[PDB]
Amino acid sequence: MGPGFDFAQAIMKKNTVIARTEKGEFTMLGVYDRVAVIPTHASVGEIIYINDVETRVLDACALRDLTDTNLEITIVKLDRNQKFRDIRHFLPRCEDDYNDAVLSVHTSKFPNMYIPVGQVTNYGFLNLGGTPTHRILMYNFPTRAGQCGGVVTTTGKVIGIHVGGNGAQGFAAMLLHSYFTD
Repeated sequence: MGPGFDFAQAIMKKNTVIARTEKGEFTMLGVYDRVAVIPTHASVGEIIYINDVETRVLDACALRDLTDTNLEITIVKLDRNQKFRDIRHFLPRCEDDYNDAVLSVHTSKFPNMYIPVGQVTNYGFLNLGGTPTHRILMYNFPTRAGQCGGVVTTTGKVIGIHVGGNGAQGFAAMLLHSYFTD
C-alpha cells in the first residue's frame, strides 16, 4: 500500500524460502550466498525441506551473545544449487529502536502476509518460552502461531526475525551486520 510494504515485498519476493523441520513450517530469510536464518526453536538438523525439496544442511550455528545468553537466531548454510541476492547492506550495525515496521510471513498457512506492526522497542532481555534471551525487539501486535521466522523490516532496513508473542505483544530477534561477515 505504501513504501513500507514496498520494501517488505522486495525482500519477501527474492530473499525468502519456506523451511520445514520436524517442529513445523517457518518463514526463512536468505541473507547471502547459501546462508539463511531461522528461529533456533525450529531445531534444524542434518536435513531440512526448502520449498518442499529435501536439502542437506552444510552448517548450522545457534547464536549466543558473549554473556553465553541465547539470541534465538540459527544461521544455516544450505546445500542449494542457487545463491540468495546479497542483502547484508540492509542490516543494521547497532542495537536500536525503530518506527513504522512491517512483519512479513510466507508459509502454506499464511502466503503473502504483511502486518504493519508500528513502533519497535529495543526491549533487550526476555524470558522466551522459559529461556533467558537477549537483543529482543518488541511491537504491540497480537501475533499468532504460524508467524515465527517472519521478517521485520523498515523502509531500507531488515532488522529482525519474529520468534514469539504473549497474545498482545510480538517479539523479534535482532539481525546485526556483524553476524554475517565472512
